[PDB]
Amino acid sequence: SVIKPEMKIKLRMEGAVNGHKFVIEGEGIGKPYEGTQTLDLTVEEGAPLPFSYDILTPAFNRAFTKYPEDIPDYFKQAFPEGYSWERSMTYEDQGICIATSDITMEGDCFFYEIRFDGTNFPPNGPVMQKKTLKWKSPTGKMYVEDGVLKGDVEMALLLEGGGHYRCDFKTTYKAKKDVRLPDAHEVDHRIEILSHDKDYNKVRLYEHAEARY
Repeated sequence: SVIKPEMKIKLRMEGAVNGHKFVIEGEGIGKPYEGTQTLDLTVEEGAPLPFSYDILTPAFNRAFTKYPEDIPDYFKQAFPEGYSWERSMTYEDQGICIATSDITMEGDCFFYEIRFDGTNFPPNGPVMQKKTLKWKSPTGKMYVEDGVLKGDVEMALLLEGGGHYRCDFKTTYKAKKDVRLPDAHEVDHRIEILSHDKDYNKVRLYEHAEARY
Protein backbone atom coordinates (compact mmCIF):
# COMPACT_ATOMS: atom_id res chain seq x y z
CA SER A 1 0.00 0.00 0.00
CA VAL A 2 0.99 3.63 -0.56
CA ILE A 3 -0.26 4.45 2.95
CA LYS A 4 2.75 3.82 5.19
CA PRO A 5 2.58 2.75 8.88
CA GLU A 6 3.53 6.33 9.71
CA MET A 7 2.35 9.28 7.63
CA LYS A 8 3.14 12.98 7.98
CA ILE A 9 0.45 15.68 7.80
CA LYS A 10 0.62 19.23 6.48
CA LEU A 11 -2.41 21.52 6.25
CA ARG A 12 -3.68 25.04 5.75
CA MET A 13 -7.08 26.28 6.86
CA GLU A 14 -8.45 29.62 5.76
CA GLY A 15 -11.79 30.85 6.92
CA ALA A 16 -14.07 33.25 8.75
CA VAL A 17 -16.32 32.96 11.82
CA ASN A 18 -18.91 35.68 12.40
CA GLY A 19 -16.88 37.68 9.88
CA HIS A 20 -13.51 37.28 11.59
CA LYS A 21 -10.98 36.04 9.03
CA PHE A 22 -8.16 33.68 10.01
CA VAL A 23 -5.48 31.35 8.69
CA ILE A 24 -4.22 28.29 10.55
CA GLU A 25 -1.35 26.04 9.52
CA GLY A 26 -0.65 22.57 10.83
CA GLU A 27 2.07 19.94 10.83
CA GLY A 28 1.69 16.47 12.28
CA ILE A 29 2.22 12.75 12.10
CA GLY A 30 -0.02 9.74 12.68
CA LYS A 31 -0.38 5.97 12.37
CA PRO A 32 -3.18 5.41 9.80
CA TYR A 33 -3.65 1.70 10.53
CA GLU A 34 -3.73 2.38 14.28
CA GLY A 35 -6.20 5.23 13.87
CA THR A 36 -4.11 7.80 15.76
CA GLN A 37 -2.61 11.19 14.94
CA THR A 38 -1.21 14.36 16.48
CA LEU A 39 -1.20 17.85 14.95
CA ASP A 40 0.60 21.03 15.94
CA LEU A 41 -1.49 24.00 14.84
CA THR A 42 -0.48 27.66 14.48
CA VAL A 43 -2.67 30.73 13.96
CA GLU A 44 -0.84 32.48 11.15
CA GLU A 45 -3.41 35.21 10.49
CA GLY A 46 -6.27 36.66 12.54
CA ALA A 47 -4.75 36.16 15.99
CA PRO A 48 -6.09 36.19 18.64
CA LEU A 49 -9.13 34.11 17.67
CA PRO A 50 -12.29 35.59 19.21
CA PHE A 51 -14.17 32.28 19.20
CA SER A 52 -13.90 28.80 20.72
CA TYR A 53 -11.13 26.78 19.08
CA ASP A 54 -13.21 23.63 19.60
CA ILE A 55 -15.51 24.43 16.65
CA LEU A 56 -12.47 24.03 14.35
CA THR A 57 -10.94 20.81 15.49
CA PRO A 58 -13.05 18.20 13.67
CA ALA A 59 -12.05 19.99 10.43
CA PHE A 60 -8.37 19.41 11.23
CA ASN A 61 -8.95 12.98 7.68
CA ARG A 62 -10.60 9.56 8.00
CA ALA A 63 -7.53 7.82 6.52
CA PHE A 64 -6.48 7.88 10.20
CA THR A 65 -9.05 5.27 11.20
CA LYS A 66 -8.46 1.70 12.29
CA TYR A 67 -10.54 -0.33 9.81
CA PRO A 68 -11.28 -4.04 10.30
CA GLU A 69 -10.25 -6.02 7.23
CA ASP A 70 -13.89 -7.05 6.62
CA ILE A 71 -15.04 -3.42 6.20
CA PRO A 72 -13.70 -1.79 3.04
CA ASP A 73 -11.54 1.23 3.82
CA TYR A 74 -12.83 3.96 1.49
CA PHE A 75 -10.27 6.45 2.71
CA LYS A 76 -7.04 4.44 2.40
CA GLN A 77 -8.24 3.12 -0.98
CA ALA A 78 -8.59 6.66 -2.27
CA PHE A 79 -4.82 7.20 -2.30
CA PRO A 80 -2.44 8.18 -3.85
CA GLU A 81 -5.02 10.29 -5.72
CA GLY A 82 -6.88 11.44 -2.61
CA TYR A 83 -10.38 12.50 -1.67
CA SER A 84 -12.38 15.54 -0.56
CA TRP A 85 -15.15 16.18 1.92
CA GLU A 86 -17.94 18.70 2.45
CA ARG A 87 -19.41 19.18 5.92
CA SER A 88 -22.23 21.11 7.55
CA MET A 89 -22.23 21.69 11.29
CA THR A 90 -25.56 22.92 12.62
CA TYR A 91 -25.46 24.09 16.25
CA GLU A 92 -28.51 24.14 18.55
CA ASP A 93 -28.49 27.95 18.92
CA GLN A 94 -28.57 28.63 15.14
CA GLY A 95 -24.83 29.03 14.70
CA ILE A 96 -23.83 27.24 11.48
CA CYS A 97 -20.50 26.20 10.04
CA ILE A 98 -19.74 24.74 6.66
CA ALA A 99 -16.34 23.37 5.72
CA THR A 100 -14.54 21.69 2.83
CA SER A 101 -11.25 19.82 2.64
CA ASP A 102 -9.26 18.60 -0.35
CA ILE A 103 -6.84 15.89 0.72
CA THR A 104 -3.84 14.88 -1.36
CA MET A 105 -0.70 12.88 -0.83
CA GLU A 106 2.91 13.27 -1.89
CA GLY A 107 5.46 10.76 -0.62
CA ASP A 108 4.97 10.00 3.08
CA CYS A 109 2.80 13.08 3.75
CA PHE A 110 -0.87 14.04 3.49
CA PHE A 111 -1.76 17.61 2.48
CA TYR A 112 -5.07 19.32 3.37
CA GLU A 113 -6.56 22.44 1.81
CA ILE A 114 -9.35 23.43 4.18
CA ARG A 115 -12.02 26.13 3.92
CA PHE A 116 -14.02 26.90 7.08
CA ASP A 117 -16.91 29.35 7.35
CA GLY A 118 -19.23 29.98 10.25
CA THR A 119 -21.92 32.52 11.01
CA ASN A 120 -24.88 33.54 13.14
CA PHE A 121 -23.29 32.46 16.44
CA PRO A 122 -24.98 34.39 19.29
CA PRO A 123 -22.65 37.10 20.67
CA ASN A 124 -23.15 35.91 24.26
CA GLY A 125 -23.26 32.22 23.32
CA PRO A 126 -20.67 29.60 24.32
CA VAL A 127 -18.75 29.82 21.06
CA MET A 128 -18.10 33.58 20.98
CA GLN A 129 -17.63 33.64 24.80
CA LYS A 130 -15.23 30.65 24.74
CA LYS A 131 -17.17 28.53 27.25
CA THR A 132 -16.52 25.17 25.60
CA LEU A 133 -14.39 22.47 27.24
CA LYS A 134 -14.13 19.62 24.74
CA TRP A 135 -16.14 17.38 22.44
CA LYS A 136 -18.02 14.37 23.70
CA SER A 137 -17.02 11.09 22.00
CA PRO A 138 -20.11 9.83 20.14
CA THR A 139 -20.36 7.04 17.58
CA GLY A 140 -20.83 8.27 14.02
CA LYS A 141 -22.59 6.47 11.19
CA MET A 142 -21.05 5.86 7.77
CA TYR A 143 -23.30 4.92 4.87
CA VAL A 144 -23.51 4.98 1.10
CA GLU A 145 -26.18 6.80 -0.89
CA ASP A 146 -26.29 5.99 -4.61
CA GLY A 147 -22.53 5.39 -4.82
CA VAL A 148 -21.50 8.22 -2.48
CA LEU A 149 -20.05 7.84 1.05
CA LYS A 150 -21.77 9.89 3.75
CA GLY A 151 -21.32 10.45 7.46
CA ASP A 152 -23.72 11.65 10.13
CA VAL A 153 -22.95 12.23 13.78
CA GLU A 154 -24.78 13.98 16.60
CA MET A 155 -22.00 15.89 18.36
CA ALA A 156 -21.88 17.87 21.57
CA LEU A 157 -19.51 20.25 23.27
CA LEU A 158 -19.21 20.12 27.03
CA LEU A 159 -19.58 23.57 28.61
CA GLU A 160 -18.20 25.42 31.59
CA GLY A 161 -20.59 24.92 34.50
CA GLY A 162 -21.63 21.40 33.52
CA GLY A 163 -23.94 21.82 30.52
CA HIS A 164 -23.71 20.63 26.91
CA TYR A 165 -24.09 22.24 23.51
CA ARG A 166 -25.23 20.16 20.57
CA CYS A 167 -24.31 20.09 16.92
CA ASP A 168 -25.55 18.00 13.98
CA PHE A 169 -22.71 16.96 11.64
CA LYS A 170 -23.37 15.89 8.06
CA THR A 171 -20.49 14.97 5.76
CA THR A 172 -20.21 13.91 2.13
CA TYR A 173 -17.02 12.19 0.95
CA LYS A 174 -15.69 11.94 -2.60
CA ALA A 175 -12.72 9.83 -3.69
CA LYS A 176 -10.90 11.07 -6.79
CA LYS A 177 -11.17 7.55 -8.29
CA ASP A 178 -13.62 4.67 -7.98
CA VAL A 179 -12.87 2.48 -4.97
CA ARG A 180 -14.70 -0.38 -3.23
CA LEU A 181 -17.67 1.10 -1.35
CA PRO A 182 -18.20 -0.15 2.22
CA ASP A 183 -21.52 -1.29 3.61
CA ALA A 184 -23.03 0.85 6.36
CA HIS A 185 -20.91 0.93 9.52
CA GLU A 186 -19.89 3.02 12.54
CA VAL A 187 -16.84 5.04 13.55
CA ASP A 188 -15.81 5.81 17.11
CA HIS A 189 -13.76 8.99 17.60
CA ARG A 190 -12.06 10.71 20.50
CA ILE A 191 -10.60 14.16 19.84
CA GLU A 192 -8.64 16.18 22.38
CA ILE A 193 -6.58 19.32 22.64
CA LEU A 194 -3.48 18.03 24.43
CA SER A 195 -1.95 21.47 24.95
CA HIS A 196 -2.39 25.10 23.93
CA ASP A 197 -0.93 28.52 24.67
CA LYS A 198 -3.02 31.26 26.28
CA ASP A 199 -5.07 32.34 23.26
CA TYR A 200 -4.79 29.05 21.34
CA ASN A 201 -2.35 30.57 18.86
CA LYS A 202 -0.49 27.29 19.35
CA VAL A 203 -2.47 24.06 19.77
CA ARG A 204 -1.53 20.38 19.92
CA LEU A 205 -4.45 18.20 18.84
CA TYR A 206 -4.90 14.41 19.08
CA GLU A 207 -7.48 12.03 17.55
CA HIS A 208 -8.10 8.30 17.88
CA ALA A 209 -10.60 6.63 15.56
CA GLU A 210 -11.82 3.09 14.94
CA ALA A 211 -14.43 1.60 12.59
CA ARG A 212 -16.81 -1.27 13.36
CA TYR A 213 -20.22 -2.69 12.45
